[PDB]
Amino acid sequence: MDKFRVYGQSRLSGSVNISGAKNAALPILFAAILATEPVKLTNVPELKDIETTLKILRQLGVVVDRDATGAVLLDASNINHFTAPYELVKTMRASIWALAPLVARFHQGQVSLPGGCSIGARPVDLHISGLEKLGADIVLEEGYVKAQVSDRLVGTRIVIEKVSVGATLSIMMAATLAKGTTVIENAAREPEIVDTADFLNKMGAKITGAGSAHITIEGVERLTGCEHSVVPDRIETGTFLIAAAISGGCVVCQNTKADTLDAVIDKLREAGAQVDVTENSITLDMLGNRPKAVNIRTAPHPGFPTDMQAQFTLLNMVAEGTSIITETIFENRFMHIPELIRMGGKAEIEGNTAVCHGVEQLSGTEVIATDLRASISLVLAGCIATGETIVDRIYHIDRGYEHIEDKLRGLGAKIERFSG
Ligand SMILES: CC(=O)N[C@H]1[C@@H](OP(=O)(O)OP(=O)(O)OC[C@H]2O[C@@H](n3ccc(=O)[nH]c3=O)[C@H](O)[C@@H]2O)O[C@H](CO)[C@@H](O)[C@@H]1O[C@H](C)C(=O)O
Repeated sequence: MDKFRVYGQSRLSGSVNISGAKNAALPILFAAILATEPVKLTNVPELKDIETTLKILRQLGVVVDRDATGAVLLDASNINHFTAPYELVKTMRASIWALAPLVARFHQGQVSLPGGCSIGARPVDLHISGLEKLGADIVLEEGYVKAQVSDRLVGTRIVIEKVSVGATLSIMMAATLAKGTTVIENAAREPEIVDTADFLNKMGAKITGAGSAHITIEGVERLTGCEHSVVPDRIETGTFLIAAAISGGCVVCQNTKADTLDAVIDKLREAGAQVDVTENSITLDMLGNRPKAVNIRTAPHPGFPTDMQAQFTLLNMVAEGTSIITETIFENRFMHIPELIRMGGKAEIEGNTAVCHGVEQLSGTEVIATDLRASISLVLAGCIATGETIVDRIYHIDRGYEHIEDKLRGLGAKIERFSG
């Protein structure tokens, strides 16, 4: 069981390279099940989720590997198995995305129904419902969601009653091969959705409206292939900007996308940070100042993203003043707070809200990670706390961040990966 040993009390400053969005790469990799010709993906981060996805793809008959340039070369021309097995799906519920394309292209597909997840209730009822609207027959047999359709799917109007990134993507993927036109009202607008749609369009799809709540897809018989560079990861960018914001440092993020972080950038500024945005970089200079507490309310894009909530909870815990953090996406995504309280943080939780009271300095001790995106807050806390900090179960961190120790050490942190 790997752990991080972190020695704090150091301002984080310098340059860090942002990688492609983990959550654009994942849906793009599953959407790739639709490609009848070779696919080349660049800027795909090196992290566990990608590896898990590749394992799922390979057992469907997809040949895919990252070559020495770092590019991911994929050939889905001969899929001969149509089941994403329980043993793989249980490790990453996003694999639910394998069902839509399998069903749309091969008219059948089977995926283990995701079970429980720590951060909250996460059913996939909207995905199923949406696929059923396109004409799929779906049953749940022995823990497996089984889909089938006698003929090509049929495009129709679909209003997803809840804003859902995942359901918006399952439906959009399936619609690219449906007959006629599909319309997805109340679609999630996340930048990763825009990227998947762009990726699909490069293969012959016909999607317009991605990024808005109204997506239109004109179905085609089949998709070909393409080369595609994944959109920068806004969450990784946010995380490093916060690294500077919580340590009074100055950080430059390279290869960023200007407009995917407005909510986050506005809050950093509200917190007292000076942030400079160019077309391909974002620089945050905290000018050696302590942050000013800010309220936070998570919500679907373009609002403040839940994947940046813990990072900002940390900022508030060392800020000056009181703050209210409300999480509306996942009702139980506050696991970091008590771990951060072990370090000296002050916060009270009540339902989906946390009231934090900022302190001057945290102090190191041992804490446990449990959220692949949120737990990064614990590592950052180690960087600015007094003495030593030990973050256990960092394997969670490895699913959502690539070379995190290298990038952090690159900003001046003293972090070593060890075991036992
Ligand atoms: C792989 C990936 O892209 N995962 C991301 C995506 O999860 P997702 O599940 O698809 O997004 P949702 O559908 O927008 O849903 C958010 C809310 O919607 C409810 N809902 C969703 C689908 C459904 O059928 N029924 C239904 O009720 C749901 O229960 C929740 O309350 O969006 C989240 C919010 O931005 C991210 O935190 C999450 O990152 C994670 C950490 C990670 O990288 O591992």
